[PDB]
Amino acid sequence: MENTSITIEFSSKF
Repeated sequence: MENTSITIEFSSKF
């Protein structure tokens, strides 16, 4: 979503 919190929270967690 052009951010560094949600897109990273998922891309990292999973």
